[PDB]
Amino acid sequence: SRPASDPQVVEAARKEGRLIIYSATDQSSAQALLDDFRKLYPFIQIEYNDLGTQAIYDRFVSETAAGASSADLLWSSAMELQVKLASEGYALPYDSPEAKNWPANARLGNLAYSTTLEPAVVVYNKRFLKPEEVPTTREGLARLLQEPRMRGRVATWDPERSAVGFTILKADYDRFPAFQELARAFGKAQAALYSSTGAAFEKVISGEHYLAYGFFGSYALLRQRTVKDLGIAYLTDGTVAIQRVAFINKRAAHPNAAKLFLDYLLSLRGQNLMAYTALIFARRETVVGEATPQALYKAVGGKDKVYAIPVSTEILKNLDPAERMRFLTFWRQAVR
Ligand SMILES: O=S([O-])[O-]
Ligand SMILES: [Mn+2]
Repeated sequence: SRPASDPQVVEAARKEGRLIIYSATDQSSAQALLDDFRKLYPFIQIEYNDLGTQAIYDRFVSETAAGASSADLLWSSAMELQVKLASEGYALPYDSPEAKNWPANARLGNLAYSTTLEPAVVVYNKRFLKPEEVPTTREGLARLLQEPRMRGRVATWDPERSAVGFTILKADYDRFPAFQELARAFGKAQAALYSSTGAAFEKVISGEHYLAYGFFGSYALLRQRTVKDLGIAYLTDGTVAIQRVAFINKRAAHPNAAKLFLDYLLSLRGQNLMAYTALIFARRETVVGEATPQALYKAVGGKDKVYAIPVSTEILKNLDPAERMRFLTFWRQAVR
């Protein structure tokens, strides 16, 4: 039940009566959260803007620079872009009463918050690869992708075009040495490179591709409901998890509505609704559903096989020229 937002915030939110969100989260994934927020707080008109991760950063920066009305709350899997904004004066400092036991590495102090722990998984078409054929390690996937029969049948992110594709593949490269071998295997298999989870899943579902690497498990579980032939394989040699980052615009027209929504996302109710109905992999460990930390940990063989990218300024290294250059120079030569 009800998030522990202050009564004064709730009244103030009622005077605002509107809530502008910029979000990367596919609205079809996010809808159950909007619907459930509407029941808590029927008096808040929501404008959900489903936008690419890069478009959110560019939109917010230019709107802000012009004095324009922008969003009240920004929610996105592009973790570098969000931590940059939130560490540079775009964030309203708010100490959420629902985050008192958030680890220090899932919050930028009072400036920004992790709302999810979403694994980068393998999705495959069971009509072309049965489960016993899909390896669960970067080594195994590399050997599979040496098969001629797999040439043209693999998708992954374009880290040059998707800002969250950059987040995932950069974290894969920093933490798993076997990633390099796997990247070159993508070059051998003429891997096709995608700027959205949806584009890659359709191609996999159609059979144009047999296997997609590094897309959100959240989206793949939702799609599985409707597509029997869509398979999910979790990596047992190490799993990158993103934490979808939430902050309030310092210059929100409706800061208290943004506070309620943030508090909702962090609450036992939002996290449970995430795990059970939105099928978004929740941040809280005491959640019930398919999309949970406990179902991820079981799948990969323990919490210690998950590298959770922290909501920290440390990850801005990923935007420093020399760090950006080494990754993308590696990636372009590997993938060919
Ligand atoms: O591959 S399905 O069984 O998650
Ligand atoms: Mn999306």
